[PDB]
Amino acid sequence: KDKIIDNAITLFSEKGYDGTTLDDISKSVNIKKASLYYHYDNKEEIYRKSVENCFNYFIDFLLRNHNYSIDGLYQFLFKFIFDVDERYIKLYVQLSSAPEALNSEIKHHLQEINTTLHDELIKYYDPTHIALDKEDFINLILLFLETWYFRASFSQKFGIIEDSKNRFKDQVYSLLNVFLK
Amino acid sequence: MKDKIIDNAITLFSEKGYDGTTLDDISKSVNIKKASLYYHYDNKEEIYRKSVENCFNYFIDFLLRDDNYSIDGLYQFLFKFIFDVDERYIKLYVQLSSAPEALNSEIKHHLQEINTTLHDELIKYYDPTHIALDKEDFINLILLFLETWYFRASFSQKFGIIEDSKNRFKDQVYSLLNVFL
Repeated sequence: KDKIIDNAITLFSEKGYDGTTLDDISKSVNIKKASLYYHYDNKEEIYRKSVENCFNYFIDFLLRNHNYSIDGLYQFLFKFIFDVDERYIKLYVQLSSAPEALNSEIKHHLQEINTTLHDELIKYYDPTHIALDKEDFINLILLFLETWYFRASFSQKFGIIEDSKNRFKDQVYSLLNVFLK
Repeated sequence: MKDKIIDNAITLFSEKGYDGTTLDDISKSVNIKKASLYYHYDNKEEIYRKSVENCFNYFIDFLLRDDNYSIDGLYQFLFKFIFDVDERYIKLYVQLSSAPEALNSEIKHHLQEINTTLHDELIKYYDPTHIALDKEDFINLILLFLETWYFRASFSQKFGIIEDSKNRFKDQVYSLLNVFL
């Protein structure tokens, strides 16, 4: 079942909600399509559980700090760009065309990650090392994060992701460095 | 009739995405029988292709065509991008990352064209006299604002209130542009 959702996230990320079939999902974990009907009523429910998994993945990733120094902020950005799994970024970006029935549930997940992010980011704010007010600091970092979702999904589809990760990291450090004390 | 088919297709694709839109959805939106549709396009992929070419032309035209390149003109360029760009187009653009593989090459070339056009136009606002930042940092800051807006507008048109997203983002951009310049 963890196997089913694991594989579904991969398929939904590549084919989309509408382009993925129950046959695909069942063929992927090697079970009969009929067997999916015990735990799920339809493809929409499997999609709903994949999105939930996606949000939990980002929240845990954001909260994972094995250092809230400036060195830790640079590391935090480095991990987001290089280590966030491409399939989760693609699934996240495709939420903008999700079935309307899920609108309110996704909206609830979006509020939640917006909150966790804001609370985590403020912990890196240190006026002694950053020449920016708290508000602009947080908004700046959110621009970096959101723009990576955009760049990563295009680069992976139309370009060379390894090249984009290195380039984007250099660009973001360069802008942030403008305010480093 | 082609213009009406494309305009309505753009609305449908932006809301439902490519795989979720059907020719019946399209013919119904434009009040024609499917038969009139095949007279103009051979299949859904060709209609999507034309909708995408229309989209790139819309953004290029927006860039090439107030001819004030002062800092004040840069704030106005950003305000217009945020307030005057059709949300359907932004969403169609962000969704190119899930386009059908047969359009990969065409879309990759369109992206190369727009990135070059954007770069050539943004450089016109770069005046070392009035701008402290190095040219690359300046161009990169503006691209972060534009790309973050595609991301935020695509989600706000679906899950939130777009007027409020436009206002809030513009305020954030003005604030950062202020401390950076």
